[PDB]
Amino acid sequence: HHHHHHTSKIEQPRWASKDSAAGAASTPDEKIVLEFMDALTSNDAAKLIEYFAEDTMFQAMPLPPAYGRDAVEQTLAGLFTVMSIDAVETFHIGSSNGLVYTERVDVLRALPTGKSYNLSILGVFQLTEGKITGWRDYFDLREFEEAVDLPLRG
Amino acid sequence: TSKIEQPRWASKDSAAGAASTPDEKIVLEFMDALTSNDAAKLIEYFAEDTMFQAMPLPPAYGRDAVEQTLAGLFTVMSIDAVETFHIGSSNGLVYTERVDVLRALPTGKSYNLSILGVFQLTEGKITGWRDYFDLREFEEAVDLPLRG
Ligand SMILES: OC[C@@]1(c2ccccc2)CCN(Cc2ccccc2)C1
Ligand SMILES: OC[C@@]1(c2ccccc2)CCN(Cc2ccccc2)C1
Ligand code: NA
Ligand code: NA
Ligand code: NA
Repeated sequence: HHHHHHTSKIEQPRWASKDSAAGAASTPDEKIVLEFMDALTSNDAAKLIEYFAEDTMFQAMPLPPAYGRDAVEQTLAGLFTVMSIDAVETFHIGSSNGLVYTERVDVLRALPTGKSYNLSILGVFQLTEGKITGWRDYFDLREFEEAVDLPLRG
Repeated sequence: TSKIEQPRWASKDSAAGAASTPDEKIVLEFMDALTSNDAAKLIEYFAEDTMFQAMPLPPAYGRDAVEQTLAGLFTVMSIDAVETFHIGSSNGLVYTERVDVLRALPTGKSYNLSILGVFQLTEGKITGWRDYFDLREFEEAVDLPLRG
């Protein structure tokens, strides 16, 4: 898809489905999640938190989880203090039992160093009545930190 | 090993960890087979046109490379247990949110590693398997580097 950020470029993985529909939404829950992926490039925790239920949680799995909407917003705002989401490409999206799975590459740029990295992520979303009750992203933190020279554990 | 606790964030939908399709059933059977630590048993599940990647490490393409890459992991690690909290699927992809209890043979240490994986199935055979997780957290937990 077009990322409207000319300094970024995402290559198609050899293993990624070529089908137009592979990363296209087939259900209402998948559509809301792709809408949320599109919103991530705002880098605005106060806009993004509107997608979440009060009883919710967030975890970038190499780092500790945040429970409840206030903590999720605070945690997302903290990440946006040091990183910009420049682009998101979702190669595969699927869903079952109220969970949505996204296999993606996020182009992330470390604001303190100016360096960016194309990060392989597999994430899961739990939705209750169209609102996010859980979001967990799985990926390797070290390879990101080393590419952008930004340790994130503390 | 001791019982693997359900995470606080796990779904309480009683079907979340159950297979709903024949492909999901195959993937759960494959998860059961992992504790064999036996690449020759595991490769029976794979198509000739296939791939495997533990995402922090380089991929293996084709059934022969996949078997040899899994056998190589088994030279240093035992899979002592696998607990699949969530399984779902769409469009021939099966997703598994899991904890794998992995033990490093050189150190004897074990860690309950959080993993999200995707499997591609064609005609009941695995044509792709990619696991996403934090490699450093595992390496530091069991005192076993896997990426120099
Ligand atoms: O794009 C959404 C994520 C994100 C990135 C940047 C700012 C907010 C949110 C959530 C988890 N994802 C992985 C990640 C977390 C922490 C550090 C590095 C990677 C990326
Ligand atoms: O349990 C199946 C996996 C596995 C583990 C151990 C031996 C063979 C296979 C497949 C890759 N998975 C990710 C992984 C790779 C290397 C180190 C830690 C995690 C785990
Ligand atoms: Na689709
Ligand atoms: Na299920
Ligand atoms: Na589905």
